[PDB]
Amino acid sequence: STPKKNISKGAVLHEKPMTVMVLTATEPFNYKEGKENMFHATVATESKYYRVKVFNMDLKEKFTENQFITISKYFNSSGILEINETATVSEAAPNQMFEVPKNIIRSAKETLKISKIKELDSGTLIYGVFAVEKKKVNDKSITFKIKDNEDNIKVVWDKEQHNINYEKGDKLQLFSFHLRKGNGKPILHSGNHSFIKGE
Amino acid sequence: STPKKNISKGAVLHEKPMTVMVLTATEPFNYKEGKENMFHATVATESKYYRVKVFNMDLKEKFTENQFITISKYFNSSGILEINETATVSEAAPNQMFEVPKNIIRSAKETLKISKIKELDSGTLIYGVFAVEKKKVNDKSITFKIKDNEDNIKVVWDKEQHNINYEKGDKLQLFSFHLRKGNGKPILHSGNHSFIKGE
DNA sequence: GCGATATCGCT
DNA sequence: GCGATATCGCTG
DNA sequence: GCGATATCGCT
DNA sequence: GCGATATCGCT
DNA sequence: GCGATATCGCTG
DNA sequence: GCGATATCGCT
Repeated sequence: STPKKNISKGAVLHEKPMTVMVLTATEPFNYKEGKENMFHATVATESKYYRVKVFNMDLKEKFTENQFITISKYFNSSGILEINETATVSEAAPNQMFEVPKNIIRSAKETLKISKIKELDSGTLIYGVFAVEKKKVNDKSITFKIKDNEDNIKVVWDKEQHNINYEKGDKLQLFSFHLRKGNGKPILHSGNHSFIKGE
Repeated sequence: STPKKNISKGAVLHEKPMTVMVLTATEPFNYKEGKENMFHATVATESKYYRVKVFNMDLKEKFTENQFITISKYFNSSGILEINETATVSEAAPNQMFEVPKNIIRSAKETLKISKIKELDSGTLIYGVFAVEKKKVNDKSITFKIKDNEDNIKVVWDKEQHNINYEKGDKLQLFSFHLRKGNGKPILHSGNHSFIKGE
């Protein structure tokens, strides 16, 4: 539809094919409100793991746990792969397949300590699974609090009301949330691509 | 709506107010088919006369024979004033009014000889009043021929079917037509802003 | 077999 | 085909 | 856009 | 008297 | 506010 | 866009 369409500001295009194994992917959902579906994915190589944002819905079938794929003309914004109709995505050839270390996989399912998160620069993109607290409904928002035990952080959802909690004691899983500090006590804020659900 | 909106490629913006008397103006009509009304006007100063294209319909009332106006932030493309919502157009102050020579006025109602027209570079914009010949209807066009007596030139209308002829022996008046030469015998071709009517 | 249209190139 | 003009997307 | 040449199409 | 929203600046 | 990306408008 | 501060508004 357009070369950089749906791509983040300043993302760098990556030329050469890279082959990865899919760990994880979410349902497509909706943003830029009402237009623009996308979905979230985690993939790995032998060396490292990447978080992915997928703007071309045709790719949804290629993204399934443990499936190997080859990507080219994708975009990297600050370490997060972004992918749209401009990229080519193939089912990988066996010769291109490889082993993926337990470490890497452990490492890519792993969630930071709220303590450690708070030492991070403003605007940092946060992902993780968290225990939850009392929510709220506000004319135009929703409010959480989540526990690492050793915190303690508030979470602000600015988007819209659909999803599933989940009868509270269900835990809470976060994609692409924005760290905000300022003068106040810091919080995690919803963003373009933000996604929450029960784990 | 947009600074250069409806303005011709490479038109230069004119900063300082200029004061002119309206000789002539046409009804608004329609182009870029179905969108984009505009209208044609002839105006003069003491020194010279200009052909004008007016894309802001609010200006229609300001343009009436013999009325003096002040224009600023208008555009000149190859000697043809172009005017849109970006320009300012005021009813002129009497101190700004002036005399307009018979010569200039004669000169701006005046039509070239088809002979002399044909020595002109391709793509030149032609205006004039002309005697007419047998027409045609073609699936997607209309064809004329017009006489200066000493020519002899064909005319091609690519636009659409509304206007008034006029029971042939009515004469024919042309705004902003394109001279086309090439290998063939030359012709006058309809364009974006082209307009024909009976005089 | 001519004129009316469609394609090219870049304007 | 390609530069000019308008809209999009939010550092270091 | 638009002008020029290349092709279409009635007959 | 706090949190939820609206505005600013430029990102 | 402003540079980057996409669409607009057709020399010399 | 988005983060930060400035203002709104229930009570």
